[PDB]
Amino acid sequence: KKHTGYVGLKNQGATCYMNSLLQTLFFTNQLRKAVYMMPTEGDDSSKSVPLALQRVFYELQHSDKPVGTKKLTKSFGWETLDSFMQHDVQELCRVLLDNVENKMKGTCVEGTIPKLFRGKMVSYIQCKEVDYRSDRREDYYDIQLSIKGKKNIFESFVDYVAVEQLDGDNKYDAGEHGLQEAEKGVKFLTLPPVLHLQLMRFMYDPQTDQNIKINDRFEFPEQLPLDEFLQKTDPKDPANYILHAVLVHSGDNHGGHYVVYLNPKGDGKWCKFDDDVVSRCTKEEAIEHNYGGHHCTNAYMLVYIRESKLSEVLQAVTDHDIPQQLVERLQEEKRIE
Amino acid sequence: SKKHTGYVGLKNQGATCYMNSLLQTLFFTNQLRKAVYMMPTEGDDSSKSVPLALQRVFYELQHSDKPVGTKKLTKSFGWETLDSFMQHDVQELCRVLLDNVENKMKGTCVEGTIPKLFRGKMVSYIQCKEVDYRSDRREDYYDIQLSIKGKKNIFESFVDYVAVEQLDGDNKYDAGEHGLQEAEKGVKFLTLPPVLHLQLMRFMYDPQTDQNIKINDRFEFPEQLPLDEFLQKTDPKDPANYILHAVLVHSGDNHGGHYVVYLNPKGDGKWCKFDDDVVSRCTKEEAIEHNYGGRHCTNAYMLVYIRESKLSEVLQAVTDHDIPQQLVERLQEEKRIEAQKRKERQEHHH
Ligand SMILES: C[C@H](CC(=O)N1CCC(O)(Cn2cnc(NCCN3CCCC3)cc2=O)CC1)c1ccccc1
Ligand SMILES: C[C@H](CC(=O)N1CCC(O)(Cn2cnc(NCCN3CCCC3)cc2=O)CC1)c1ccccc1
Repeated sequence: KKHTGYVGLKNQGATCYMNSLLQTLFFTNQLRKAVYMMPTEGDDSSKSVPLALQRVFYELQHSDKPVGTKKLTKSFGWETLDSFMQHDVQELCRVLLDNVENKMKGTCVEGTIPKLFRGKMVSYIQCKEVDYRSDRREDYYDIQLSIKGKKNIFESFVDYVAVEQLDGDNKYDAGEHGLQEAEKGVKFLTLPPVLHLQLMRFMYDPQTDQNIKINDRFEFPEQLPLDEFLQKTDPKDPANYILHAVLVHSGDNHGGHYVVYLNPKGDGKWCKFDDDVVSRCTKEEAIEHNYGGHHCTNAYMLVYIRESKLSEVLQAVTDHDIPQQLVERLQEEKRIE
Repeated sequence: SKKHTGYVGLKNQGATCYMNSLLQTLFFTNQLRKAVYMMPTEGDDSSKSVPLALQRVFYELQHSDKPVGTKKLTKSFGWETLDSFMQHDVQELCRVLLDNVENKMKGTCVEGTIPKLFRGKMVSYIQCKEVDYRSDRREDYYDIQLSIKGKKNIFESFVDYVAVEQLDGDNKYDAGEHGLQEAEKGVKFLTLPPVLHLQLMRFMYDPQTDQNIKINDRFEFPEQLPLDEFLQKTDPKDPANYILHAVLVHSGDNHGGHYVVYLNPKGDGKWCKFDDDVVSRCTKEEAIEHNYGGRHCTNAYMLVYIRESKLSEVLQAVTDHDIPQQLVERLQEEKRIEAQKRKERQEHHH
């Protein structure tokens, strides 16, 4: 890792978006710190996702060589192309974040995943004719944005919190209060320190009974203000977000080219992670070059960090953060391996 | 206010002398503070546990906007009167505190933090000149006591620290079955730790007045302290270059004098004066030269240096994530119980 200071993951033909996601998660320093601190001494090295994740993260930080993922893929049972083909990227993220979240429960680092990744939203129904609502709170770890017909992220959030009028034919059934003229919608209460946006390029096609990739132009900013999509905003902490990672795909199928762009320290110093090969690149290469347009190349997932949280999220990782139990277990594995 | 400097003070609660100064010093040893928050004080008594009590002080220092109290802390290690403080040099309290938490860290993810941060290695020797005999005693140290009497600066104290003493004449060395021998006695530094705690020995027994008195002679200490020359063997990759982190100061002639501490917590030459509740930004000159000394009785008695190669690890940033929710909930719980004791104690009395 001589040129950038960052090491690659081995090209695995069978794993598609995984390398891109693992880098993105590794560079979420506070998650990596939590993960290192997880107590995993009495686990099976084949089968535990936490332990496999510790290994990958450890090796990504310390190895001079491209890091392998086979024990990781083994641990969560996605050991073939087909597993990746049948899951959106956020579902893999959930497989990973969920395993480590619930292993952190009752530990010194409990509550770290939700503190980093969990925002809150309400799905509401509001009858305009009589005062009956149906406010429904709900946690989220990621947001799936519509890009079809949308110029940019801003327009996707507008659409995301757009008002559907429930009138005439499709009035809201209030059950005991009958049919009601209402408006349906979603409001954000909070946005987390680390904001995972998936761009919904893969859409079902009635004409061919299949998912197809939309390669249309869709713009995302380096700096993303989000106060206007919140219910109540905070004066001391505006929802101003900083672009941290761009997960990119070239082509129209799972055999295409998966890379990830990252500015790991949050300083606009961008790197391209193309499996084992990691190289410095321009902001333009990481950002505008991946807006897409009409086999070719665009973003399908973005990671933003809340600007007020950058120093927490991207806290430097120190030897303190890796317990010797962990250093030694991983040494002992390599001892046999 | 914490609003001026970003740092909060410790309450002035009776005469605990040098404690507040030492507490702030240890708090801004970030790596230590992180380890402390990590100690499994799950079912510790709050009145008895020094580890828990320290976690409370460090936590309140990191989050309180008001001055932080130390009464449960003083109670936990049993120093509740002026005499407890008068019968201990500053390093003795530090040892009590570091040893408690060092022991509480045993079998935890943060075991060996205390020695990693504070433990250096030395050898004291006696070599016979005329005969082939040598006693060597390897020892760990967590602090160093420097002689200032007739020393201009730290460099001179260190020279004197490793100076060879000729055992000849009347005070010959007893070499066992070699009889008395001309010997020479000395101390060698093998290693210098990442955090270097230097006490300046201004408090010395005075025969004529049969008491310890404070010596207020001028004694100079650098911002940047090179120590390679005092190592038995140097390291080409990691020279013993030190950075002044803190200057613990005293004003007056006895334990009822004034204790403050100067600290540039980030190790960036940006200094604040910590005077109990009142923390204020100050000049580098107020911190360093103005505490050289030389009735002027305001001067440094203890210095904290951090090795330059370790600075960013010792002073690594502390965030909310470095405090387990379990600890935060536990310290909230103690606050409620103490709030209730305020009411309970007042009902008995009124
Ligand atoms: C052909 C590849 C397949 C792929 O690796 N991935 C599938 C799509 C991907 O998950 C991003 N994304 C995530 N959730 C979406 N939700 C709506 C549609 N899905 C629901 C069921 C399956 C499709 C839609 C979407 O687009 C990224 C990984 C691709 C498609 C589109 C963009 C890039 C690459
Ligand atoms: C009057 C105060 C008392 C005080 O709070 N302290 C006593 C001395 C202090 O502990 C620093 N220091 C530490 N180990 C020393 N060792 C030799 C003398 N001691 C041996 C047993 C007791 C005296 C000598 C010394 O000087 C700092 C706190 C004072 C005296 C001198 C400088 C500053 C303040």
